[PDB]
Amino acid sequence: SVENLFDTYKLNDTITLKNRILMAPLTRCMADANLVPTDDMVAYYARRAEAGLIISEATIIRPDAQGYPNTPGIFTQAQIAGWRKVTDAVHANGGKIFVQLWHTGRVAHPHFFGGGDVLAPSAQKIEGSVPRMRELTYVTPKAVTVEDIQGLVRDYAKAAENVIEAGFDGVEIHGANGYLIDQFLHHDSNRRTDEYGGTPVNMSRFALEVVDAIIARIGHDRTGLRISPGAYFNMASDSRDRVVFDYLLPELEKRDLAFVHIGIFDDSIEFDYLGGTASSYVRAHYGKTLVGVGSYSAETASKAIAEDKFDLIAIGRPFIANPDYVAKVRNSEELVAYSDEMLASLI
Ligand SMILES: Cc1cc2nc3c(=O)[nH]c(=O)nc-3n(C[C@H](O)[C@H](O)[C@H](O)COP(=O)(O)O)c2cc1C
Ligand SMILES: Cc1ccc(O)cc1
Ligand SMILES: Cc1ccc(O)cc1
Ligand SMILES: Cc1ccc(O)cc1
Ligand SMILES: Cc1ccc(O)cc1
Ligand SMILES: Cc1ccc(O)cc1
Ligand SMILES: Cc1ccc(O)cc1
Repeated sequence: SVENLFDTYKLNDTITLKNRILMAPLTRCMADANLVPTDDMVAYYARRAEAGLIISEATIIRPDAQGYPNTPGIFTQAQIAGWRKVTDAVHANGGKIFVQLWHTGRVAHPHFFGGGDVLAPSAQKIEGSVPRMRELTYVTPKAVTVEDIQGLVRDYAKAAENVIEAGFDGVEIHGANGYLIDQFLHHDSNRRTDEYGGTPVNMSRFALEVVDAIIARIGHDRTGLRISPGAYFNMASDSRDRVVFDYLLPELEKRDLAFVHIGIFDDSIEFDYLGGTASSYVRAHYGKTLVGVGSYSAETASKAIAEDKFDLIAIGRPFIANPDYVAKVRNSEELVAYSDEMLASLI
């Protein structure tokens, strides 16, 4: 039985979720070429509004954030208007939705923004090329200056202000999976020797500046953050990264966020440097609402939540395979298994 998944969950004084099930953020690359959400995306999200909370696909904050084709933005008026169609439709169906705000950092590709500079904490190139694209080889990033950093914080904040007009309930800051914010938090990507590098305090500075700037625009109750304390998504591991997160997590607790959300693919994996699973590490170092994710079934998520391992469950691949995920779980019905072939269709 997975009855506890259907518990009402009060995130805070501003937001109460009708159940504990989140739709995980899932990049689909189906926006129009000007990165405006389509009416097909409106339908896609609307039919998943039985989720207690939808986290949108990663949504870019400005042009040099783009690393994959046709990923939506939220920096133009047209993009804002497209998103407002999405959020209105979700709300009309009794749902709630946060936008996931993205900058890909060194994982951006200049093909998408007219040959400009790829930006990152340090000039450390990742291996390879953009998935499902013809020969878009990753390039050496420019190490951002302090002025670049100030502009990036400004642009995260502006994107968050835009979320109000776009009608979202809030923002999940994409601090995970080796993208820009996560690049500051890990030693592979952050080799800086200024006030943004070296020490746990310095390496956490960019993340906390973005969190605080966004809180200043939309409030702590409407602000969540995804993190990846481990590596292994466009990120080489480093035994020193854990102490960054040991510092960051209590600092985040001070902000009384809507939630912290782990960004991994299989939470059954034990990470050497975290002394165990990602969720158990975060749970040991962070005492507020926590969203677990990664290869959970409704049954294993329910048990984890009953065991106080985390509070909310994000479901990704099954939500692609099963738009009616929540109803099927509610009715104890068979779920279709996900396959990558499903990514070709937006349903
Ligand atoms: C096709 C695909 C796209 C994804 N896009 C995002 C994304 O935009 N932002 C994000 O933080 N995670 C992204 N993820 C990670 C998922 O949010 C989730 O953490 C992962 O799929 C594990 O959960 P699951 O086992 O329930 O699918 C993506 C995963 C997949 C498979
Ligand atoms: C779903 C997807 C994600 C990335 C990409 O480059 C292409 C397709
Ligand atoms: C002007 C300036 C400010 C900070 C810094 O780290 C370098 C230069
Ligand atoms: C993000 C947001 C949405 C509504 C609102 O009233 C304030 C902020
Ligand atoms: C394709 C993708 C995009 C973002 C992310 O965090 C994970 C996977
Ligand atoms: C009044 C208010 C409440 C929540 C919030 O995020 C912003 C403003
Ligand atoms: C990043 C990714 C994409 C597809 C997939 O099936 C797993 C992981």
